[PDB]
Amino acid sequence: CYIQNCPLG
Ligand SMILES: [Cu+2]
Ligand SMILES: [N]
Repeated sequence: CYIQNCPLG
């Protein structure tokens, strides 16, 4: 999300 590049930010 900040380093786990999550989808649909
Ligand atoms: Cu991340
Ligand atoms: N997001």
